[PDB]
Amino acid sequence: SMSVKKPKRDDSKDLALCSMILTEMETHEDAWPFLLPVNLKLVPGYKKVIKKPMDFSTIREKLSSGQYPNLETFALDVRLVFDNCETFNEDDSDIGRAGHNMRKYFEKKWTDTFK
Repeated sequence: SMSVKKPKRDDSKDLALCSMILTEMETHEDAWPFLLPVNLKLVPGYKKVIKKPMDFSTIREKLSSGQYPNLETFALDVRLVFDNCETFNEDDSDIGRAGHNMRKYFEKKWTDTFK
């Protein structure tokens, strides 16, 4: 509350560490469905169904331009990429499987770097 603060967590490395995680996501062999925005002219249904499209390149630009106020807003966009994928793709599809694999990979790196 006013003039009453928990001890200050060092957040000065968070930008660099989110960039490293994002690099590791970008270079995973199963990243290919997620590297670029889904083409809303060429993929019927996507525009109407997925209210908030997200992809790695869009996260990378937001990161590089100071559009994430903190590390939690960064994790929310990464998770949004996988939530969108599960909304639109069957579990038993190459893209459906890619999304589950990448979410697992991300959540481990996140825990090991920050928890």
